[PDB]
Amino acid sequence: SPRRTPQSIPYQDLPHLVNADGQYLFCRYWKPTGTPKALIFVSHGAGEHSGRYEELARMLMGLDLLVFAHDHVGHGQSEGERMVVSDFHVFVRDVLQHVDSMQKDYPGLPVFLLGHSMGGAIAILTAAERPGHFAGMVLISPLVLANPESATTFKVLAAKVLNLVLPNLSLGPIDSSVLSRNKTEVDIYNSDPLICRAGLKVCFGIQLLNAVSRVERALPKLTVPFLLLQGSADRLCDSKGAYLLMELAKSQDKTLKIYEGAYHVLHKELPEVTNSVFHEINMWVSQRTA
Repeated sequence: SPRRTPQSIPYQDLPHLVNADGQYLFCRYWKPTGTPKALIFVSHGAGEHSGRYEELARMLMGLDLLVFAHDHVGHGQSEGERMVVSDFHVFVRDVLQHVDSMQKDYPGLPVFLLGHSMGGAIAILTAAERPGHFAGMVLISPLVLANPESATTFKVLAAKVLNLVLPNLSLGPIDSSVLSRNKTEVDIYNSDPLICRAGLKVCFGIQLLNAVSRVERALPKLTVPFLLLQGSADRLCDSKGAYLLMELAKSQDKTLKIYEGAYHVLHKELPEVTNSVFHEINMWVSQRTA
């Protein structure tokens, strides 16, 4: 039988790639009409998928960048049991595979990363593993600090004990109202059949804790240029992580923009925040491309 997405579409009808574990990843491209000035890989977050980046990708394609993405293993249209991963490094390894294939097709072009949330921790670990390789990185509320509520030192020991006894135990889903003050965007998030809203497995919560620990160790070697966008009222990726990244990263070109009162999903927030987000990414990437 032909391999199919978890929603039953054959992979032969869709852009895709097969990762080092033999799993199909669904791919997405936004190619400008002329010769692109650069490439940019878009890295989505936990439980979501690459289709959520449609409008940001069209803005980047308008600047003559060739934008590319895939659904991470266990997400959207890609294979894998939902929101589980054998080790968080699989995500970084699969971004590097896709980046290496796209650079072979477009030799000499500069390559940028854009990541949101978990996809921001993936973009940081990707750039840390290949110092001097990426021209820049745009981070929207990246996962950098264990959550002050869900991951105190006691709760982290508790998660490690649960992981030994019930790795497959499912924990409760997040309150969707903490994602954005924009009600329409909360409603779109609640009705997208490609989003996993089932709730965190303990073994995946451990992989997210490995991401935070790895990002912390990688910051003193991070030299890539970056733009960091963060909401002051983010209950998922606490704004303290954003200040810590600005302080410990060794990058010579680093910028932080704080959105006062904004929640987690900045690029899907109140129109006043979203418009400044798209404009700030547009100016930052346009100054660093030619």
